[PDB]
Amino acid sequence: FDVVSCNKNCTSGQNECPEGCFCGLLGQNKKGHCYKIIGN
Repeated sequence: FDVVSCNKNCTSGQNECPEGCFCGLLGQNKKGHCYKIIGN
């Protein structure tokens, strides 16, 4: 497991990322940044 950013800003109630990426948003308080999981 390595984690990298996917260079996209996400918002609470929307969670916009490009497909294959997801956002580790902090309990859906306000906003976060999208990540990609790569590994085994």
